[PDB]
Amino acid sequence: MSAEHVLTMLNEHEVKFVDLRFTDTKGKEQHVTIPAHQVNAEFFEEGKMFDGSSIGGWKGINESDMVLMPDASTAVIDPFFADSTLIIRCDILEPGTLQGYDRDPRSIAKRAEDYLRSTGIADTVLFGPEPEFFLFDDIRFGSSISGSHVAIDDAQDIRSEMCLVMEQMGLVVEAHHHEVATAGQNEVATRFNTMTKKADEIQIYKYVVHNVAHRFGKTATFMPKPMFGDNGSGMHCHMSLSKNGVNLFAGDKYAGLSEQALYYIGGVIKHAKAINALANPTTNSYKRLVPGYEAPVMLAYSARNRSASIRIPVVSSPKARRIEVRFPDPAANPYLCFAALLMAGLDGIKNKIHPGEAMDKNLFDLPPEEAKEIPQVAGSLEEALNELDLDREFLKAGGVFTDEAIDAYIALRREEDDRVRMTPHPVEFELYYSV
Amino acid sequence: MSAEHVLTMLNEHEVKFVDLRFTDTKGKEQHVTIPAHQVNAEFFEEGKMFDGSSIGGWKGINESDMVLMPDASTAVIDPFFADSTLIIRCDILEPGTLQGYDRDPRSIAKRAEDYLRSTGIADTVLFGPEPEFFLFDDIRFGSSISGSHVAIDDAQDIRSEMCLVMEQMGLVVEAHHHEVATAGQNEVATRFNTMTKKADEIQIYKYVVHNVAHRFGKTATFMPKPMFGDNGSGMHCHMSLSKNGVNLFAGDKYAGLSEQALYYIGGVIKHAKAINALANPTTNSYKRLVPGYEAPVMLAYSARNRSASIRIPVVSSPKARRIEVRFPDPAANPYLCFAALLMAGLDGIKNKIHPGEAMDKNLFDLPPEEAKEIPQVAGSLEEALNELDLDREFLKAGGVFTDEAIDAYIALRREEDDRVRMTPHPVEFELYYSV
Amino acid sequence: MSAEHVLTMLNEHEVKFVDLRFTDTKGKEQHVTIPAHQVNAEFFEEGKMFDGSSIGGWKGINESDMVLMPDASTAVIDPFFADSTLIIRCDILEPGTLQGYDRDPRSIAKRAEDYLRSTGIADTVLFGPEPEFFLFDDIRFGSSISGSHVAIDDAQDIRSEMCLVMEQMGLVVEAHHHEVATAGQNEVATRFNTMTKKADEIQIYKYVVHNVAHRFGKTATFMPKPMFGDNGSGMHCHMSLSKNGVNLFAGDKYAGLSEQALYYIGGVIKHAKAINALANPTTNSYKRLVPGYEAPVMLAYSARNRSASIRIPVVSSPKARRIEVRFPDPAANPYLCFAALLMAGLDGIKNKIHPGEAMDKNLFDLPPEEAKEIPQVAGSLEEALNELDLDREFLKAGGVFTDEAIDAYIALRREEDDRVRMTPHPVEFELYYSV
Repeated sequence: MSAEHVLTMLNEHEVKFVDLRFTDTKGKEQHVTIPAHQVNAEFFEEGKMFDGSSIGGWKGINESDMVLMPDASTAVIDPFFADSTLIIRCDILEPGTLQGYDRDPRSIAKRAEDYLRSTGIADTVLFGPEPEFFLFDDIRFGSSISGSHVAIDDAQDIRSEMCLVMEQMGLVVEAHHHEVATAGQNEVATRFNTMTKKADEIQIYKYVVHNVAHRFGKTATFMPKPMFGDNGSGMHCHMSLSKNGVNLFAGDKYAGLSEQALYYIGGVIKHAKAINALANPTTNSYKRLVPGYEAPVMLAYSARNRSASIRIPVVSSPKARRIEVRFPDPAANPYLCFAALLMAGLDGIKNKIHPGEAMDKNLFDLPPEEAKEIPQVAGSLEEALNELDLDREFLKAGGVFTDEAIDAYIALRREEDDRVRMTPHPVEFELYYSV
Repeated sequence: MSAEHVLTMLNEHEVKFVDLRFTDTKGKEQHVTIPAHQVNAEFFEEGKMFDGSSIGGWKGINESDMVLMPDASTAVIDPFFADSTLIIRCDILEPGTLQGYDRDPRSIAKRAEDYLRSTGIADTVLFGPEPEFFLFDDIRFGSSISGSHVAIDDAQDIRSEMCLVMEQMGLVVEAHHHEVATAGQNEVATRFNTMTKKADEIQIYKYVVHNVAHRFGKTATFMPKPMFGDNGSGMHCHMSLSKNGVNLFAGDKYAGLSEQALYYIGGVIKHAKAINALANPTTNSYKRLVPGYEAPVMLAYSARNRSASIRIPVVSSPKARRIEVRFPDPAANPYLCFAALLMAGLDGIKNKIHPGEAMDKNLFDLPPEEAKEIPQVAGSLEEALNELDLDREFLKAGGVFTDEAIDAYIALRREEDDRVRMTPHPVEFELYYSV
Repeated sequence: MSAEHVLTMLNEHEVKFVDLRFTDTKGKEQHVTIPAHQVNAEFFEEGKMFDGSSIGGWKGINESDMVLMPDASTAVIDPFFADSTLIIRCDILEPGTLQGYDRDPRSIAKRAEDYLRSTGIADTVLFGPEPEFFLFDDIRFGSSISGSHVAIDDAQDIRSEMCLVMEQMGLVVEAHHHEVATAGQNEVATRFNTMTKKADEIQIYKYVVHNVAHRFGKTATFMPKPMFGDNGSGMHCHMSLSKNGVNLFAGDKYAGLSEQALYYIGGVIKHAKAINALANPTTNSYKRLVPGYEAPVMLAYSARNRSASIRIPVVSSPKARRIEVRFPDPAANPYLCFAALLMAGLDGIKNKIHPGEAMDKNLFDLPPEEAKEIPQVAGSLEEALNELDLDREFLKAGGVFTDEAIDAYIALRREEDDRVRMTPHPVEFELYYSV
């Protein structure tokens, strides 16, 4: 899809504004809106000059502006704006070299896919995530010097019209279930795409969910554990690799899974804590990866066991043979999370890393003199960030991740880890106020 | 002081009730009240049969009762009860052997002192703690399934009458300062005693503080960090060793400190994380031992530096030469905390452990490529409990701590660590709800 | 009715979503919604992969997914959804064998009918239930640690539009009476169908009632005893058996009733407590089956007496000769309740079980030295579940009910029986608080 069709779309829909959207390293979606008449043919080869100081982690105060280069293939009409707006996802480029910024999540995802095609291991990667969210009637939260509080006050109509708006915005939806047990927990499923396209679709997904909830007077959250005791919000990721239109994950070994796939799982298992730094980036994220019950915490693979973090779904077709990793959560930055998973898998394939043996077991149900034995995902955000700091190498292969970018990411996550670490918690008053 | 004087006190003061008090492994103070006429001469050689199942960590459901044996030297009139009551601190004894219970904090403290006298290193130990508390006007806290909250609403009269009641109850008070900067933070200082006597005095201290506050319509808390940004509540512990009436900590080395004292500091530094499991037993306790600013976090000794955890106070007298360790907090169980510090020091003396060199530096003010280098106290309650689980040996010397007692303590602290770990925190809503 | 007509209906009505509905062992109605464009011709021969772990009683955590196979003959447009939806009832199938799941109520009902046709006793069974509900203006209920409460605040328009919506959804309605005496108690009658069709109609009935009430700002309940003193909600079930288009219940004996029918009644009477475990599955259900007054509690048959649980309605036609059992309540799972009644009747026919003599008496009005003598329905849910545990055999004939399925059902009902048993009741405070 080219720029000419975008200008045609501008004239056709009577678009008044164009909303250029990009993503911070935090995963938050930033935007700049320009009038539709400022979009010309030339606009698609110079982009828009932006002040790259405001965003955290990015260019500092002395190193100056960046370039917003739109991707014309990502153009879509915004359903929620009163004045007809066209959304275009943009890359952040260095104004001189006019190349992808080192600290740009979208550029990093594109680099990861390019490295995939470069290494010759496969031609494309298919990512299918399953982001789950919570719908609440109301919420009030706050934290002053003299205490803290949160209060959460808990339909088909909301989800069905979410699905309709998501299909307006180019997503292909394929199920809309409520979770049977958990109050407010909903999940819309969607069709698999390539990494960067699917990450863009995850940004559109979250946008639609948030805005459609506000229309119905609700509040949606993609926060991995918003409520005690009730099951957390996850984002299970199905990976496949394809070369010239055939799966590399289809073979003859355990559950019809290929040798290349087994090394992919090995690579994911080995670096899973460095991955956890990117896939599980919040401190809330480790209240659902808790040691013990109902946790996708055990770093092993099994088609039967559902206490293993890595599942091998059973499909009556060699053309759909994938691995599902279940530890990532919807608070992840889709670009960085997906790039991390792909690079871990490629490092596993490159180094012939063998995952071991399938745990057709009942984990959790194992006595805790063997619960200790199995590799586990990171126990806290500090542990994950430390493991990332020590295990940078697999992310730097092919220059996808810069040392500088990893450093900036770690620092930006630590400034939030520390704020959580040093605020007093209400449960600590219940337990220790009298003591 | 004998039983006969206690019966004399019963007749003299017209005591109606006798309150037998003991301490859980949590540090909470349990009591059984008997009528004054049930106290006979025979009562001081059989004690009182107690059901030892209710308390957590102690004897289970199949192993049955314990014995409350009063210590007649700990008798004191309760100032707060309308019906004249005599408080007596009791030990928990096994009904058969009539020996100190293995999971009894007071018995463990007595065993630690007995082992001290057995090893011949010194004759007695002098402990001077400095417990600090917070006075608030009001507080409301709570944690349901649908959220959590805390709200804290912030005088000379209260402290001065606290000091008067503490001197009624046999404490020798020696200062009553308000903390200049921190709202509500107060501190009453007291004279040094031996380990077990001082631990009993710390229990009386906390009792008096709590009850006198309630009289004035206030709420006192010994919780290490009840409020954000404002400095935490600590309990700095001054240790001295004496043999036949002379300090073993008085010598000719750094700041007039003896060789035996240097090995004591070495032993405290080496095992400081295993100690932290007992001296810093709450998860709140590590919000004041935070990496960085104003933390007694650096495991080194210095007479000048006040970022070192271990201080060497300067006194114009060889008869008062002590080491002050500043990481313990007032939520500690005084018996277990003091026993741990003494045993670490004795293991340091026994194994000739050299602490190294005095850090006449400015810590925190050090660049964080050397902040990393220095030994640190435990970063979280999990780390401290794991280090305790691995470093049991120094506590088991002379059979002071049983493996069974250490196991029960660790399990009982973990069941609270886990409850804190899996509840959602209000600050995590502020940071990640939208994300 | 085939799949082709369903795809035609999708195009005709401009259906946007398809709602696949199934029933737990609890009787609760679960659903998965897919977009209308995901329904293809192939979708009706593979179904939809579902995670069968969430539902209680069904496949555990290690045994993995199930298949939703739609029944194209059960397709109907949902009247309450804003986005035009097509409801299809689905069976749960094992993904391998592609056969009916053992713990699936709908599959069990189909198996019961298949066993009926297999044994050659009859060709089809006609079930006519009479589910009654309560309409309230408002209700508030709750149960915390510090008490419990319920408060119920009590038209032709509601029922008449209920009847209209039920006829939209393929039910044939045939009366809409309010109960003369009981506040809020309403009843819509419907035409007889076969077992599985009628159970599907009972699910549609309950759905329509609940949703139409919410439209009018009311609350409907199918709970057997929502209010003290006032008569409970029942679901009287009329059974008939047909072979090649003639009743087997039409004959020459008592009230024109056939020999086969008499053994059917005998079989129902013998196993009525095992049946009560399925037809009366709640603890509330035995507050309307109370020993004494106005209870369909007496296990005997009579055309005249209305204190007998089994009635023989008088009809001026041999083509309508049925037996009405009056103990079942609308909280029952229609599939399991109906399967249980049919299997008890078939075991009665197979074993020539004679019911005895008609009780043309006045029961309740009998002195309680003969009230004791007559067989009674179960007195509590525990008794019913114990009798079911002992009397499994009649349900296992022809493999309709698995031992595993019965075990799972019993366990799932017991976890609710126990929660009711151990919560303190307000009336027990009225009677025994002072005592």
